[PDB]
Amino acid sequence: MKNIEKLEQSLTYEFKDKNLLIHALTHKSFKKSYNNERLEFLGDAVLDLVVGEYLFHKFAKDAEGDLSKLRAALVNEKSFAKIANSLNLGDFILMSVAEENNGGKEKPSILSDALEAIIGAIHLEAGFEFAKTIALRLIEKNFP
Amino acid sequence: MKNIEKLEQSLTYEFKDKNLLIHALTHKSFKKSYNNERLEFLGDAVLDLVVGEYLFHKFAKDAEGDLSKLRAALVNEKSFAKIANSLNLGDFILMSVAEENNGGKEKPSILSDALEAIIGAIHLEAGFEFAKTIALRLIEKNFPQID
Repeated sequence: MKNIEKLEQSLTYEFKDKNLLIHALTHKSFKKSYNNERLEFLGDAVLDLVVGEYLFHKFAKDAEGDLSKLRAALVNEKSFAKIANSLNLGDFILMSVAEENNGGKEKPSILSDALEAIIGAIHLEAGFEFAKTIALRLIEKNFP
Repeated sequence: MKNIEKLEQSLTYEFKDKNLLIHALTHKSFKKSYNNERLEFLGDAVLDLVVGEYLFHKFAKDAEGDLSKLRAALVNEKSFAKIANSLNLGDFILMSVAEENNGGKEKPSILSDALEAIIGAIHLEAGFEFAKTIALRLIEKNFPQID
């Protein structure tokens, strides 16, 4: 994949298995029996823990507060698509010609899914703590 | 608390800070401004990842399958209430006299929340991989798959 090195610089994480990252960037329309849906499923749960944990510590000395609402605001499709657009994910997602023609590169659900899949892939290769640091930095940079 | 050593052996984990386990075991009815609600919130998320990951690997070769639905089947109130009872958490949970008279020790939501807060406590004290090992062990012991 061309310019993939630039995605890695943006994340500050370089994959040991480049095919894992490619897997994460493969939209379901692209190739039969090979896509990011499962990595997205895992990534979603990783981010739920990254964000829930961050909120538990940051709002610890405050009995008032709905951490669930605070989390939902941070991990929803719109926020994740914004983070993904900051990484120019649209340029790296592999999808069919027809899906590109259908505006697949800016679909927030496609962008959001791919970000989640990248975080799940980092968790698999480097572990939760490493994925957490990468995710928290992306969140910080987009929602100071 | 009394018999706390029995719960630690059922869990196969000994807390460095005993007060954190007590906190996970403290129902919202017991003492003002001190309960296990935040730890339940944290543990629920820990459990979602532990089960999500277990499922990801288990069904890696099945193109067919709604992992989200299968996870819910594993982490719902009824499943956690069952794991909780295999730990006798009902004997350890701290709750007001009135709540205990209202059948609190057997309420599946109370049992479930306490389990989650405990897993959340472990994650906080020992890190995710450790919480994972404890959790996967508890799930396998209560719901062995076939195999």
